Amino acid sequence: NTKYNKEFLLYLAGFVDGDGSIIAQIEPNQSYKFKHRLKLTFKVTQKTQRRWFLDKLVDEIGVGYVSDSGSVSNYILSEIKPLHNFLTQLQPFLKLKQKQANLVLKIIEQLPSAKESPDKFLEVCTWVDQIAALNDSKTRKTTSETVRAVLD
Amino acid sequence: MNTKYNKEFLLYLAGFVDGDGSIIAQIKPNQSSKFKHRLSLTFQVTQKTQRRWFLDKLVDEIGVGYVRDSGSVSNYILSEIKPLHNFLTQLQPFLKLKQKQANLVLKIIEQLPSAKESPDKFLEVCTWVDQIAALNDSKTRKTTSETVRAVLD
DNA sequence: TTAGGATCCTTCAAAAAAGGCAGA
DNA sequence: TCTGCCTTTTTTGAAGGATCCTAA
Ligand SMILES: [Ca+2]
Ligand SMILES: [Ca+2]
Ligand SMILES: [Ca+2]
Ligand SMILES: [Ca+2]
Repeated sequence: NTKYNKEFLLYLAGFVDGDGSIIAQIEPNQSYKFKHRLKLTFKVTQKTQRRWFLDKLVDEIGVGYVSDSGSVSNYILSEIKPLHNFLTQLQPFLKLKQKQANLVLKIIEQLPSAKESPDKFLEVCTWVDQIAALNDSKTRKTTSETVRAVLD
Repeated sequence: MNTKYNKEFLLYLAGFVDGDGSIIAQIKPNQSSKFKHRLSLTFQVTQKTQRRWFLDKLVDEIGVGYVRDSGSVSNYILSEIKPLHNFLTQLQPFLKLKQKQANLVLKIIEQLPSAKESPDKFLEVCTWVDQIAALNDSKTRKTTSETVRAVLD
């Protein structure tokens, strides 16, 4: 649990509200208890020419990594505990993505509980729906309703 | 007077501008201006129109400028020279990606009065416009300092 | 089984220009 | 002439997913 400087968080919140994404996904997979897994991602995208900015972000946040897809690169943070700490500190300063951040926090806090109960897993999937609705979602496939086929 | 902007607003806004903003300098052909071209300087923030309220708030906070809709997106735009200069002066220290463009815009604005008085000074200021376009992800630019250099006629 | 990572696609939502008009 | 508003176009640079892999 790093603590960040306020001036860094203020600037970063603005940058994330611009070029960032707070992403929650339900991924079908037969080896998981409820035939699906939850994936939570904080991402910041930038033309690879400016990957240096993302590399600096790695250093400054102190966790995560940068992946180059050719034309653009992405800073990525997915590991649950660091993501929780980071978003806890970022969230107060967000204006466009605040609600997404807080839903990701609520999801993370319920994960242990969602592992034990299909009712509970479903409910957490509905919060994933809400995050997608808050985002500019356009290619989504798997939703809580797909899962609700734990009806069975 | 020049509006004084608050620190936490400038810090957040600097991040947001490095994200979705644009600092733009243009040379616009126009036969009714002294050297057949007008310099135009713009600070712009783009956002999908469902989030226009965020751009509308910028008009309130910055206290000048306007919002325009186009297709599915809207833009906050500030091009009025004196307020733009005051705003970018205060924003520039917190910029990380667009700091150089901000500082070039400030330099150009400072030189406008004497740009309007010699071909060679006008040309030089135009090369500063070239430098901003280079720093930006320029892709549709037409009129450059070389276009101007047709003051040669 | 579970979590994190790898690799890629889909579709814009931005960016960064290009222009034009009409009053003072 | 000037300047400050207006209005469109072009081409991405982002966003926001999708899905396979494998060590733990
Ligand atoms: Ca954005
Ligand atoms: Ca939406
Ligand atoms: Ca950007
Ligand atoms: Ca460039």
